[PDB]
Amino acid sequence: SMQLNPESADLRALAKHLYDSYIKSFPLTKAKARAILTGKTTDKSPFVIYDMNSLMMGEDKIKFKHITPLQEQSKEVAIRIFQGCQFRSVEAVQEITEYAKSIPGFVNLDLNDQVTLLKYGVHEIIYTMLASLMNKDGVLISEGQGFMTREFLKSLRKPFGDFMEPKFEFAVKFNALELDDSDLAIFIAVIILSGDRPGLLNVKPIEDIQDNLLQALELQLKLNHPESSQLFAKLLQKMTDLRQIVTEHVQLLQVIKKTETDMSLHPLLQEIYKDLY
Ligand SMILES: Cc1cccc(Nc2cc(Cl)nc(SCC(=O)O)n2)c1C
Ligand SMILES: Cc1cccc(Nc2cc(Cl)nc(SCC(=O)O)n2)c1C
Repeated sequence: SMQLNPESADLRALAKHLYDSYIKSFPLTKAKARAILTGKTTDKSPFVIYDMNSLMMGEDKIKFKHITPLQEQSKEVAIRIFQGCQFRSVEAVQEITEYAKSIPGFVNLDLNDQVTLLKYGVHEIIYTMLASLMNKDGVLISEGQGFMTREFLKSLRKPFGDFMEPKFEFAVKFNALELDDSDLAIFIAVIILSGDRPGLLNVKPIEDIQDNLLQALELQLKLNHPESSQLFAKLLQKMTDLRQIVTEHVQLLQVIKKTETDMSLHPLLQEIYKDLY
């Protein structure tokens, strides 16, 4: 029963606002990532980390632009990589917080509700957007300057061997839906504005902003994806798949925390993981 009415013109306005915010908040878009991954970019090729030699040439070659002290550099490779991944996760939180602030209504929520949403949301968003940086062979790192191979990550000693494999498995299947940035901007807004995160004070306001975002998503997918009538339903099942991947990630992080008692976990990520339980 799709129609051009004042309601649909607004859902199109909401969609455009989210996209523009998204472009402002995330320097590496899916559009840019795909261009690099396929070679079609006019940018210089990323440096490829496929083994321990290229890892060390790459750590010399790639502009990571956040000093590792002479304490972490002393660390073995698997922990060095994990700590890099940790630093990038914290950045992604920063980027995602900025984006969620652009979501109409978000800032007018109670500041503690704004904090809860992000704390239980960010990791679902990180795995969503991580898929944009992944193909079957590997993942773009350091903002598209680098490419680390799936098999090189699998070669790391236990339990560092497994931490990315599930996100690759989620990505290959998510990426087959062929979402673009304009789709992802609404999909991400929907996730962040989840009413059923524990310890929110004001639930109905968040649900009201969401059901709106969801209508905008459904209209967007119908306009943007004539090839599927199933795509909205499939994306709702992805939202459920993502909570599981986050559950299984925490399991892994405990096995790390309680057998690698040496190594540092970023206190902000410790803050987030506290109550995923
Ligand atoms: C702070 C710093 C500087 C230079 C190299 C590294 N180690 C690495 C190595 C690799 Cl292959 N990947 C990373 S983080 C990857 C990412 O940016 O997603 N970090 C680190 C942890
Ligand atoms: C965008 C990007 C690229 C490469 C790595 C990461 N961070 C990840 C990805 C995965 Cl599969 N696992 C981790 S372990 C660190 C953590 O979130 O505790 N951190 C991120 C967020």
